[PDB]
Amino acid sequence: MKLYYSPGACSLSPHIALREAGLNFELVQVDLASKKTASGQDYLEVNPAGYVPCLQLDDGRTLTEGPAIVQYVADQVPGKQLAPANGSFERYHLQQWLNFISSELHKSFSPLFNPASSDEWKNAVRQSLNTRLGQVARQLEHAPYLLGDQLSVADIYLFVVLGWSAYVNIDLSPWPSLQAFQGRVGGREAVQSALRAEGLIK
Amino acid sequence: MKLYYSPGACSLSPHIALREAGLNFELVQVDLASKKTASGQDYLEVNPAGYVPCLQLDDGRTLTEGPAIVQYVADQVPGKQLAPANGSFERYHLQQWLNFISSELHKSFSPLFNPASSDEWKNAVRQSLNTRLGQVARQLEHAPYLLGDQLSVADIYLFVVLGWSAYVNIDLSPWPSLQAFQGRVGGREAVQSALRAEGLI
Ligand SMILES: N[C@@H](CCC(=O)N[C@@H](CS)C(=O)NCC(=O)O)C(=O)O
Ligand SMILES: N[C@@H](CCC(=O)N[C@@H](CS)C(=O)NCC(=O)O)C(=O)O
Ligand SMILES: N[C@@H](CCC(=O)N[C@@H](CS)C(=O)NCC(=O)O)C(=O)O
Repeated sequence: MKLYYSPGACSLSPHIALREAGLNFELVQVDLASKKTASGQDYLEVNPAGYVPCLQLDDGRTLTEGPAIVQYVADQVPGKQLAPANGSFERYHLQQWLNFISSELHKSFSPLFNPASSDEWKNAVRQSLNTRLGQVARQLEHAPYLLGDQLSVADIYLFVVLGWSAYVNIDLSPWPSLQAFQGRVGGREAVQSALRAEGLIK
Repeated sequence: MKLYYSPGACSLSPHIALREAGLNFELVQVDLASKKTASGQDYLEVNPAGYVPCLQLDDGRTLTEGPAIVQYVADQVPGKQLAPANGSFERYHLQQWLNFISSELHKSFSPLFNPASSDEWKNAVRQSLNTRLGQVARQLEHAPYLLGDQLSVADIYLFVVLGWSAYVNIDLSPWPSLQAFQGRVGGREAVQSALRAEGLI
């Protein structure tokens, strides 16, 4: 199982999930600049959309889109409840959160990270991110995790997006519950191993 | 169940999936302006996010995000195969497409619908669509649906999304495979029923 990734990108979510699940995997760095995998092969042959993450099973099948990959990873180790059982209400609830993070949070940072982005665009999204983040913050005051007391891949995904905040000057102090969450998820060794592994910390 | 929708919006996807699954439901329009259901109720009480769709089970429980809602709907009548079986690779492959349409297509269209967005904003996102729409078009070139021969909820979501390409002047003639897809999904009774019901006459 190979994970095409880039240090610090959204691919850190499935990365952490892989460590949390304890599967067999290999991190394959993709040059987002040149679009070549570690082997210097054209990544677009793997993901024509050109982005990461991308999971590649040893048999050759690939899977893209963070939310899809982390659910596949989770379903490999049901014992470690990183996703409610399929068919159960909480599974659709997990899928609800995963999409929310993807559509309503992740994509709202993308314009910030891009220089070409006009301020009259980078601001139109910061406002939104403020609104969305407040919603998440309130969800995290109730219980420790998104789905309650049980951690899921949604939390890992969210944890990752919350990490870019600092890079784009987004303050999370307004929401203490978000900070308590970050310290709570970042406190897991799988999480620390991934940060260390991506050269993000240490 | 109740489906909080708005005519033509992306709530049209779960609406079609509902009819396709042969599941009966009640439509509850939501004034995306006032954020009040058709009963005056404050929609932000239902969805703090303020957007449709929102599926409310008979339980009284609720669900948001198109991709989740349509997967719940699909799994209710597996006999209709609106989604590959859970635990099957193609099910994750389906979710791959649902997240793609949501973040790589649906949210690209959002800006093109807002007037309070810089003129340069729409330009950038218009190329993204051309890039992504090109990949989807290529997907449906040698196969009728996103996952092959069997129509899934992913195709329904895509159908609704492309339907907006008119209101935003995104000619699809460059992508005949998309015009075919559109003409294909659009001819389904469940589709035309949802249109008629949403008053899209
Ligand atoms: N919809 C995709 C988005 C993936 C994505 O945006 N990946 C970024 C990294 S965070 C990327 O590699 N973009 C291509 C690039 O920057 O060249 C998903 O949820 O997985
Ligand atoms: N009813 C429209 C299509 C529906 C539509 O306009 N959807 C809009 C908002 S209701 C949309 O693309 N929303 C994307 C977004 O807000 O992100 C038509 O077919 O003429
Ligand atoms: N992330 C949501 C997107 C839903 C969405 O953007 N809905 C639009 C219409 S298609 C909306 O209701 N926007 C709020 C408004 O128009 O007031 C999902 O995947 O379901």
